[PDB]
Amino acid sequence: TERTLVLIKPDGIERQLIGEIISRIERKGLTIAALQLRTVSAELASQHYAEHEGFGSLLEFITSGPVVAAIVEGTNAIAAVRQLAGGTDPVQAAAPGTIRGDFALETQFNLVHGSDSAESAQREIALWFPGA
Amino acid sequence: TERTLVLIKPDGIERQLIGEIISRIERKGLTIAALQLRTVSAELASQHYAEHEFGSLLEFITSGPVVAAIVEGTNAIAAVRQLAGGTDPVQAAAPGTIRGDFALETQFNLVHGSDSAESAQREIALWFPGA
Amino acid sequence: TERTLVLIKPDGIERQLIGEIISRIERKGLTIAALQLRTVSAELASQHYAEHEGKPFFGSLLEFITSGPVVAAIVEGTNAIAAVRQLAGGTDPVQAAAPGTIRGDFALETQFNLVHGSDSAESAQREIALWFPGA
Amino acid sequence: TERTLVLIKPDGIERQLIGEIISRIERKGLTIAALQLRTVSAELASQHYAEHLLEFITSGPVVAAIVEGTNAIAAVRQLAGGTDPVQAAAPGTIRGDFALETQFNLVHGSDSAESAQREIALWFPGA
Amino acid sequence: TERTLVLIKPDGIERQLIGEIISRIERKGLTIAALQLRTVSAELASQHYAEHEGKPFFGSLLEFITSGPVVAAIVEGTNAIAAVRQLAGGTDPVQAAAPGTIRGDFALETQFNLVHGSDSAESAQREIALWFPGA
Amino acid sequence: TERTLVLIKPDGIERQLIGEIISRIERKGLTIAALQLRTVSAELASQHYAEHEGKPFFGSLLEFITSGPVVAAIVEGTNAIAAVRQLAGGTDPVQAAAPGTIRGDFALETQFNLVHGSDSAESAQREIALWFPGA
Repeated sequence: TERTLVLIKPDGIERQLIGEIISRIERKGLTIAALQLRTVSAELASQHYAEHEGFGSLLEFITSGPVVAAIVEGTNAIAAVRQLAGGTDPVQAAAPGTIRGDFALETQFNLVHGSDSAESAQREIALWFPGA
Repeated sequence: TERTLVLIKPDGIERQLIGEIISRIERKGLTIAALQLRTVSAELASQHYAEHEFGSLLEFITSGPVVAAIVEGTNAIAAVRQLAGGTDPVQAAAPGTIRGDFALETQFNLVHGSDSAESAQREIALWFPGA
Repeated sequence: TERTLVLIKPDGIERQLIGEIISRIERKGLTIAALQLRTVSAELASQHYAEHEGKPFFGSLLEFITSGPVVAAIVEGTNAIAAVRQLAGGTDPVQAAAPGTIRGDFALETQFNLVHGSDSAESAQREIALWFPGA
Repeated sequence: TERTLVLIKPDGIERQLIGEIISRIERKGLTIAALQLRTVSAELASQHYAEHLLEFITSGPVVAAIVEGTNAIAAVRQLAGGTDPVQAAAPGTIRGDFALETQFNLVHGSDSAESAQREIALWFPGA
Repeated sequence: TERTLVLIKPDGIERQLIGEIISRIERKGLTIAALQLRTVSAELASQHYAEHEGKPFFGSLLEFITSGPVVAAIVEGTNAIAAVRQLAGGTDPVQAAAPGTIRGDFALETQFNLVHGSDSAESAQREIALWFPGA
Repeated sequence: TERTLVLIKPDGIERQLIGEIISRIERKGLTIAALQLRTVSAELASQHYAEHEGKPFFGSLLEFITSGPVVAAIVEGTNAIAAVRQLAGGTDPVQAAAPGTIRGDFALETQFNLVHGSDSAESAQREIALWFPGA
């Protein structure tokens, strides 16, 4: 079954939105296959954002506090999670009714991430949940 | 007053979304003029999906109970379509709609609202003759 | 499997709480086995409320339930009868109904308390036979 | 910090949507800097409506608020949705979720920094 | 019609619960007759809390209510006073307040218990005259 | 600060209530200090439920907790232990749990009652040491 990696970033945790974000995923019909609150090392951090090198503040913010990582599974999971999350700019791009559209104001603090493609999902799941 | 037919499909019932879907209709300012849980016969299925003349739609609509409703209010036809969302829950339906919030694939997209005044008249006459 | 009768009274409909009430039943883990919006005749009203004929509030009960459409449902599941009574809350929405129940969250007066669920196995059998005679 | 004026119109109050609208503003991460239920005079109404109504805003009480936060002006417009609740407003907005027609579309937020300044001075002079 | 005073305390505001609390009141079927976000003066804090004069936590109550803005409201409707008390929950959010109440759902300690509703007809009349003189 | 162990049981996961449960904890004002979806070994189950060993329903508790994944969490905050027990509701979801609690709102039978919170300071310390031995 199709799987994607979801991260609730440190701002999502600080705003007490862990449950809200997971609920939205569940009500969409997707399942949580793996789930863990964790701290992010600079090492893990630079690997996650490797496709950004040419980027430096994403390493810093993702390490500023705990995140929640999840494997999300179900039909069309990758695109479904992107749809739920919304566009990168929470006010200019993200649609009302999305996580970013309902809950966020700025790109730098946009709460969540979902893998952007089958290839990204594969890489990110291997990085965050190696052995899954 | 303007009226439309709403169908909560078998997947909507199986996923315990009857209340959620009706609430969204009510909160939009529309009223429930008629409402019934029922089984769907083969002949009714083909009349409902006459424009789509297809085998999967007919097969699925008869696989379990559905909830049929007449929904009434200003701009009710277009309002129900807005609430339900586009046909593909992921590719077309907007976030904030029934399909966009709750569904993953077209074959299992939970709900139907009449697409036009002509369709509403036909579908209401079909599902609630005498209404 | 255990079944009970649920009625959404005319005030429940007028206040656009049909969905909210059905959602609470569904989230509790119960299933909707039958469901219909309908008008209540005096004959139906008098039978449904027969156990109250000797009570001073009997009259108003009959006309209120006939004042507008209601939604009737068969609700099914483990402990369905007690579970529905728990969800609905006590008769007086402020003095008896707990916070978190339908009456506790949405209502103010006994005469406008939104919903009814059968009060026992015996009442459930009776009320289901009355409202849904082929069920 | 950026601020904007929010009005919950008489239909918003009549439909018991005060809390729902405030919550949506709060969940977005914006703060309520000022808040007041009041009646609207014709002289006030006419000031509020000059660029663009006058009959409805005076038909019942409204709730006025100052809403503050990063990108507050555009964020409130996004939350509220387009003017026509069915033709323009997105699902997920206040108008898209709760309204049917333009004349009864529940809520208003300032449309620009200039409008916000003018409207706040009008509804909350001294703020 | 029956009227009561509701205060959303500074912690209610700081935790972005203004909308949540007002929604709970509205869905109960009550109406918001007056509503104002405001700062609280020392003289006002003492008057509001007059009946707590002999309690060891008297100062603390006053010091907290002045620490930030509050929302005051006049809430109106049938059984409004008791209904608001029901919605709000008991004073200790964990030991007393029922689940499904504002305090039960959202708060952990008495000193930060989010909201207040008048506790009687006499209290509502005094508190309304205090917070909204002319209402 | 006070910490407690929370378990979302296999029925809680199967019914897609992970988010709902975590949300109720967060809105109460409590923080999630640790969180993990995991499978439960027989050795773990017998240790977790050791106090029930003499009870008729002991076997059934053990079987069910190993029947599918669970979510384990450390929950932290003022009065966290009592607060979580309040949020969860009494053991029997219909006979004991209050409306407005996780069990009262979402469950029907004791055997499928969705969630667990440590019942005391002693139990919380033991349960945390068991489920999260580095915390």
